Amino acid sequence: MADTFLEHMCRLDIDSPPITARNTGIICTIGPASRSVETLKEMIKSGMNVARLNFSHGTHEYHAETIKNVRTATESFASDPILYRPVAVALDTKGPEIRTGLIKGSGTAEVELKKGATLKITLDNAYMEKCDENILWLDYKNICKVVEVGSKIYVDDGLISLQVKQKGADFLVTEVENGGSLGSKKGVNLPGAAVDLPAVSEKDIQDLKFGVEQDVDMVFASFIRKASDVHEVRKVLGEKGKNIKIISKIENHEGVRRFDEILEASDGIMVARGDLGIEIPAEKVFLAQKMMIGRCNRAGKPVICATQMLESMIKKPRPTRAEGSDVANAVLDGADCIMLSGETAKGDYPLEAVRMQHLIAREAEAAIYHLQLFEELRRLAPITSDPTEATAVGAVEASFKCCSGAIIVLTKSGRSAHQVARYRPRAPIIAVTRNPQTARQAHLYRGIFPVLCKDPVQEAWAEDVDLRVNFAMNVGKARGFFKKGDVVIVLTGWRPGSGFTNTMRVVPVP
Amino acid sequence: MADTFLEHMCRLDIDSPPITARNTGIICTIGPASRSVETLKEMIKSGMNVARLNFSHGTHEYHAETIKNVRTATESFASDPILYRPVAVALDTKGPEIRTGLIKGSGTAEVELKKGATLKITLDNAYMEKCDENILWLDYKNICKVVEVGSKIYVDDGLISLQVKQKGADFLVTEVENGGSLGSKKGVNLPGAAVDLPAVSEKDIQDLKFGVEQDVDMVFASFIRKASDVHEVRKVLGEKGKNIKIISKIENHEGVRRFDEILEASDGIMVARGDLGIEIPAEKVFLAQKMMIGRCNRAGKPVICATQMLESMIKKPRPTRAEGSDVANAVLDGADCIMLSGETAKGDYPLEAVRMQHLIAREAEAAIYHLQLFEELRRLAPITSDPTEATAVGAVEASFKCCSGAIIVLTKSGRSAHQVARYRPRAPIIAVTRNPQTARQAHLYRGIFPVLCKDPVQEAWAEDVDLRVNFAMNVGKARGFFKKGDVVIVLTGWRPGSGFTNTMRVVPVP
Amino acid sequence: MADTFLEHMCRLDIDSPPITARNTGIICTIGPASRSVETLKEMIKSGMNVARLNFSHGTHEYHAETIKNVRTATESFASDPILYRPVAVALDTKGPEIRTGLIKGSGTAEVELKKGATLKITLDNAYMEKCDENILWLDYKNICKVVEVGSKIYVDDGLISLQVKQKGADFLVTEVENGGSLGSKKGVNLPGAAVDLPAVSEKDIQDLKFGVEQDVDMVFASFIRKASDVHEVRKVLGEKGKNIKIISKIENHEGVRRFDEILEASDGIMVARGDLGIEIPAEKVFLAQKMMIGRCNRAGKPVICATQMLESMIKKPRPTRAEGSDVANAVLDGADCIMLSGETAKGDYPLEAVRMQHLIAREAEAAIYHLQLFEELRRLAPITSDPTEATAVGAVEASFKCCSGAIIVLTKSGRSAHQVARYRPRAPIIAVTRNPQTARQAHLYRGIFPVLCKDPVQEAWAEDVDLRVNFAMNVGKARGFFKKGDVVIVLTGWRPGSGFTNTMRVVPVP
Amino acid sequence: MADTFLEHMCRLDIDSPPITARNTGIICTIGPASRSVETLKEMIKSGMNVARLNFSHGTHEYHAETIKNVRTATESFASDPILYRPVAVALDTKGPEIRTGLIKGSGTAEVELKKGATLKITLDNAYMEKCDENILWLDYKNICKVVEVGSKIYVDDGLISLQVKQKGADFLVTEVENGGSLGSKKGVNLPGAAVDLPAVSEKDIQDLKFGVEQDVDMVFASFIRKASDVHEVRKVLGEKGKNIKIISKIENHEGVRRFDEILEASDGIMVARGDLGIEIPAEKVFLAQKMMIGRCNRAGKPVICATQMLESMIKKPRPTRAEGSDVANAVLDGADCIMLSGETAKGDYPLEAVRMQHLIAREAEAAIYHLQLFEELRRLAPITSDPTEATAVGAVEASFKCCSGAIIVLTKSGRSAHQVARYRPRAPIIAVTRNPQTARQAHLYRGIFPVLCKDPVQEAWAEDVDLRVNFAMNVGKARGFFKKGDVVIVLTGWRPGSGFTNTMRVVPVP
Repeated sequence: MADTFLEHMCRLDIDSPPITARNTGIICTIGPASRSVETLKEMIKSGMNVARLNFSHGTHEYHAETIKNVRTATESFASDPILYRPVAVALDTKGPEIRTGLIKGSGTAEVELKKGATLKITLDNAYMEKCDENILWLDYKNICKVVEVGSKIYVDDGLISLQVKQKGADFLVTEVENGGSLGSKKGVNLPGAAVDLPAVSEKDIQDLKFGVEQDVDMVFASFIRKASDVHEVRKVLGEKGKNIKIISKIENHEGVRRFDEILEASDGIMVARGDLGIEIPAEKVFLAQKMMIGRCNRAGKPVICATQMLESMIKKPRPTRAEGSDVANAVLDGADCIMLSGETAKGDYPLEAVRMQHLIAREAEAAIYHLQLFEELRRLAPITSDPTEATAVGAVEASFKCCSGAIIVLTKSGRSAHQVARYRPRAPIIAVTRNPQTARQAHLYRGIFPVLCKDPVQEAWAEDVDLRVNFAMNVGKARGFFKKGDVVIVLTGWRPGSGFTNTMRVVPVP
Repeated sequence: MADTFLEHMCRLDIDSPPITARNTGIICTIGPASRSVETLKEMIKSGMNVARLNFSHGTHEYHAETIKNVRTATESFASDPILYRPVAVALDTKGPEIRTGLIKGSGTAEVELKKGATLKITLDNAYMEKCDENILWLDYKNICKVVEVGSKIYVDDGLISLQVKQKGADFLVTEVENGGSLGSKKGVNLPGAAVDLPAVSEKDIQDLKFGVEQDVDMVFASFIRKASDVHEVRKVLGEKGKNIKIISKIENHEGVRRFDEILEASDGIMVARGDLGIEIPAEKVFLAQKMMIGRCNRAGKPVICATQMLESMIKKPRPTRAEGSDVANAVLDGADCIMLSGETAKGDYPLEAVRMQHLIAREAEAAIYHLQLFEELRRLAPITSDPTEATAVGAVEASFKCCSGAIIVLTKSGRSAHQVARYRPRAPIIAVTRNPQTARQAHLYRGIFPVLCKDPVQEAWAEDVDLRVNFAMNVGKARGFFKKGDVVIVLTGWRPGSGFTNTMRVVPVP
Repeated sequence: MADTFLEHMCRLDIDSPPITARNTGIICTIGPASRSVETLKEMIKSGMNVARLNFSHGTHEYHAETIKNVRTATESFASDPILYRPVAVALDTKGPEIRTGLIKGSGTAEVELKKGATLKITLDNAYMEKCDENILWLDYKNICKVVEVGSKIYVDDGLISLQVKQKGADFLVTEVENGGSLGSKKGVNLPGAAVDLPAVSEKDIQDLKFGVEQDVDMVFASFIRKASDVHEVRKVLGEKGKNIKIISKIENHEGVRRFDEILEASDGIMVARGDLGIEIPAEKVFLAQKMMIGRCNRAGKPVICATQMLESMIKKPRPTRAEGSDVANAVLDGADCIMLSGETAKGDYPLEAVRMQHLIAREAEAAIYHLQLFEELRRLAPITSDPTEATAVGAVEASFKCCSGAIIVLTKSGRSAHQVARYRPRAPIIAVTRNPQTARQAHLYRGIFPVLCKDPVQEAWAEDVDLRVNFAMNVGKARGFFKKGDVVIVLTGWRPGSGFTNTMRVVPVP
Repeated sequence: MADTFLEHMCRLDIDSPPITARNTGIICTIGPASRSVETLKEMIKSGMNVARLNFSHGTHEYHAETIKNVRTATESFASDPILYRPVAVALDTKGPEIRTGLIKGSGTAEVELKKGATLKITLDNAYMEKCDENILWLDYKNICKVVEVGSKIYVDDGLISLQVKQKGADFLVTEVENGGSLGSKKGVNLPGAAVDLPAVSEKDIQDLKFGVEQDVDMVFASFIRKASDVHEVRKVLGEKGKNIKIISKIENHEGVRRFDEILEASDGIMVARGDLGIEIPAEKVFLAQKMMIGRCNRAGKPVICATQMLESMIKKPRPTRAEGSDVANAVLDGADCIMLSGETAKGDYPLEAVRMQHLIAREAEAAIYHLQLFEELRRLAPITSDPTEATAVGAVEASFKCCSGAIIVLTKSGRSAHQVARYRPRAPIIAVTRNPQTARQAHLYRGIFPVLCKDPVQEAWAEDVDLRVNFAMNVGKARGFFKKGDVVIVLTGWRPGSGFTNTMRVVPVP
């Protein structure tokens, strides 16, 4: 209601309650702490929309049992078809890696190195058994060609740094920049450097194949560097996983610099904030995050942002005081879902963490100046002749003017709800579908609430359409989005099929 | 396409053609020069939308023959039901008046008066036969109570002015401010003064009754001063002329000062620019005109503006050079129709004058910054729960985005087309009706093109609706507003009746 | 004070008085009706700022006596140095022309031609004595090369039109499009055609030389077609008339099409609306003015607009009712001065016409939405490092905030006042100069009020500056722009010379 | 340079360097870790502007030795008068408190209480020696009157919560809501409750007196609840500390609800984020912070925000990874200085923490859309007649247009620099003063860089002014804000004294 952003901030009140609807999606990692059909059932009630499986750890037998358990808890509530809530399954690839050899043969032995000490790095397979505080063997056979003189090298999550001093054929002579402890099989990161590793490793061709067979909703693709890498993943999923959404993880200088070509090839972005903060300096990661959420909002594409719980540095008191400034930040920046990794996989209090994500996410929607955003998105939209685009703009403007409580949209592929949601209307968008995969992927887009319809297809089509609209109005009242004698916008097509949405009706709630 | 008003003006090109559609209505007065079924037929082709009858002159027998002739020429073209054009009939009341008595008994005698000479004005009926250059008799019996000391009096269209010097009971002693010639039965105007004459004269109760019997489309009400005067006219039309549109003429200081209460009571305003320029000083009439067109645009109510042809003051060349700056001004100010009085009633070249109004009106729509106007009207619109208002805002926004070539609206009373037109969309608004009175009144609102449908009501209602939409698409292509494989917005209701408009479809032209 | 343009129009009141200051300049033509030192003295009091001399008529002896008389009336008021008002002298060239030969030898004989009749046009000098209703001789020797087949020709101010039928070497065979009367020595106009006549005629090289010798303030240059024509005039004025302002008259399709290159070469534009309306169709002249005033406002260059008095076409009443819609239009479009030709040269009531221009000009400044204009001009201004530009922007913004009643500027060439005036501040701009030519040219720019200072240059410079500021504050209070204990902005430089303005002080009026 | 906020975010680049100037102030707490003249000297170089002394701990003898040491390190650099940097001293009151009695007589004994157990709270002084797990003695004698039935009570930083069950005269019977350990002399907090404690305690009347004697720059006032409390502090400082800035700490529901009356009475606000998060729920503190920074920007008053360093909750790696999202947030919200408490008082690496605050603060100024802020502040500014206000608006607008590198302002009280800084110009504001207290307080306002001038007052005043301007231009070039042949705005008055600023000059850098 404010004319300015400064007025808007000045009128924030702490003695007023929020709405029931929570626009932002919640993604939880599943490990040993929460693999069980009783823990799962309880997180679904707390507000979990997506379950992420991390294919770094475990085998294919172990994961298949987590998927089975995720589906069992989901289907428990498929008895009251009004209060059923769909839940997606995603798959994080391990992704292409560079690793050191075994230290002193054993693998449990640790050799400590001091600042200044020059060491040689060798690519020859003789030294892969015995690495000492003078010779390190790396798995990467092309490191010499990608590295330059003056380039830095990080060993094990940026604990040890090496300055490149002398560049030679099949060997590198390096000064030591930081002191730490070298263990066996530790990961290597090469800042600045435009790495030449393949798009998919030999291991991930097997995991991408396992996911298509296990019928997953989306794939998180690690270490994306160019638009050709995204194209590679799409070939491996084949024509049998052609519906599976590819989300590109951005996690080095190069993928940041070449962002615009990746965005175009992908189905959505993830800003892997831990990973990005090893390669990029800490105070620059802050800016790179806002730039990527900004560009994803302007293109109408979903952007996941991977967060953490923080605590105070000086700790005298006993309580943990789980500080969720990190989470609230992203909601405000205009992220579509937020992710919690460790806190839900191996941590001690999983339910408590989902309940925190929820309560923060809900409250922080108050502080956005939604009006400025909404106008702004409508200006950078092109004139077209596509009937569907024009229906959507009509629906969104009607909805301001009558202060409607919901926009109902019938959809098969999800595409018609996606066009409405790119404007960020105030009103919740209910999508009514029969396709069960479409109801799952809908959690990626901010402000869409999917409802799946189970009923048998009626004889007359006009009569089928009127059944799915009514279903949607019951589910709306049950979940408390509007009551009787309110106004809703309803959006549909003229014939059966995908791509024919063209009608907008303004109706009273029965 | 310009961001500013200054850019907009700088990009005007004189080597580019205009569109075929002319948004502004054209009202012509009918007198002896153009009472004939051959002259009438020819003005209808030139672009005449309304025929005005002036009830100052003629009798009731004479006017009834003009109406008959207007209808005959109209119905001549009702053979090709696609190219038929409806034509309204309006009625200008004579309106309440003050007149002087006979000069020197004869009525043809003229007595000239010089500056300074004090004369008496008497209300007593003895002097009504013989008025001299010392005693004038006026018809108004309450002039003494409404006039003050220092008030001016205008005799015969502001030729002679009288300053009030001495105020007495039943007599006025007046200095002479301007010299001229006094004739017999000349009209009196009293600037500043809040006159007490009745709302309708004894003559106009008879004319308002004649018009209801003759089935006229709208009534022009003279000398409106307050919102009670408008209410009086509405009682005389009764409940048998309850559809007849009342347009209030504004023609004195008081009606200007009390504008906002009249606007609310009326169906539209007319800015009688000749009349207003006798009572108000010449350089103030300019401002009073813009203020009233402004307020009528903001309220969503039509405003007629009565204009003239001008010529150059110093005339050496033989051509008349009909200067239409007066006409172009009003189109730009945001008038809905323009009127031409004398040029069409008694003048020598009637067709030429209608062809001029048309050509000016068309061209001057180029110079309006339509974008600034359109945004501006949408901001000063209130949030409601009325389904119809929300349908209309939806239709208008859809129409920008797809660059549609027309908005088709089905209507009975005209009300649904009126709501769309209050936004001033770029696209022409086609109204499809069966009601023949509704198609006539549609000429008052800027940018609506009425089409009347003659076909018999089909059995199934859904099938009736689809017939009137198609009719509208043929008439659209014939008149050349869009071709095949263009996009149109269509706007309709869910059941038969008035007040149920709620649906908006975006369709390809068949 | 309004947020919108529609609110602004709705709040116009007819019961409120205007300010004393009149921003727009008034240019009067001087002929026989007003050549006299008594008529002149009286127009100077009425509000005449510039006296135009038309070098079509009269000789060099006759004009030199008008100039002498203009200066005598001016200097009459140079006794009270506070109430003195400076007055410019301008010079309208006759400009390059094409004329027909003598009809039937006599020159007073007239031959009438009917529609259809083919006539030959010959360039050979044998027929220049005897022109008949079959053979016309034209002065232009290159007409054959500039004209095309299908091109039209206008003879004597567009009375007769000729369609080109057959094109031959040294002869033209032409159909007759309009019928009229051919006289002797009538002017020829060639629409569309990119004419090849020289920039200055042999006569105007003599008049431009006479004006430099007579010390005129500005030259009006007729029939400008390209940026090379303007350069030609500048060479003829030499280096002795290098201060004289060149105003380019625009009066054909070509000068309109090539506008942007002329504007850059000129000191200001004149939109000769009579002349432009012979060559261009009547309803297009409307747009072409408007485009040119718009571009002149954006470039910060003055634009004169030449107007007329109009009267009603159907005239039954005795009063002339001098209709000044033409004049009010231009003030609103954003013209800097307005001109009146015939009404002041040969007409019967010269004083009455100057008093009309004044009263209209003053009143019509009420209806401009000055806020939208002002913001708009500030956005399309480039970042520079010029101290003077930054001083000016500072002065104008300070002046809003304190609601100052005047901006005082010391100037030698006029350039520092010109930079302030390009923003169109609300407050009057007083320019204080010693240069008498600078005080004269200041009437071209909208909103500058020049004051000339006659006092002897004081010894200490700082003390000189403080004398000219005070002079300016007396003249301001006398003319009633502000009273004692008001606030003014004062603008000056750090050293003597041109080009050093850099200081802005906010002072209380003493 | 962007038209929108969404464009602005999309154009953020991570391969571009920041400016040298850091707009936001840095406040450090001084304890045992950094009381030494060698540690102090080193933090001054790192970017410390204010040294805070916490009057909870220590005696008056101990603090007087910290002040002495702060001044010694400051004055070390007063040898090169160009590179000297002034440093303020502030004083945080302990503030009014409620405390429990001794547990079981000893004071080191702890009694643990379980959920459910009803305990009595007694105000009678018999039980103040022996408190058990049934009877607690509180210092507050009016708790019964301020508390209601259903009100909660927090004991020792919200470890234990008590629900009020039964309300009686001089006793409270309370359910236990949370279990913990009760110690001796633990602080009590009463949410919702409009507490009646005095404005200043008996201890703080002594500390406020010590600070006036020790010549401190500003006083931080704890537990402000109403505009009368601020008035009380102002009386105790007397008329000998009338220049000392009062900053009101906001730290309960009441002070938040009554914010607008406090702001008006104060010299600036501090948002004590730790303290506020005990009384208010965690997810509401987030909003209350943005509301208060918003209101302080709109009123032109400085707002300090007290922050912390955070670390990741799940910690497997060895590095601390000092997460400064908390700090970056506040800079973006539009805080004027940021504070670090523990990290600098008792922590192990003080220098490292100041270097972190600096590096974050600098970088996060990149992401603000400074243009939208700047326009926004100029719209909500009132028209006045104050010369100084108009000079300031002039200076700020000039400065955009010429892209100046600095605004130099001469000031005695600081007031003229404060008016410029309330607009938030892009260019740094250098304030040149002789008053040493004025140079210290200047660190509170965002974007002002004070320079103190030590030279002797010259004879001619005009010549004094020209010396202080030049000093300011040397100091500007040394610190690298502009080089030779750049442009600066300079702002000064017409006579000596406070309150006469009226002149603005645009000068080239010598």
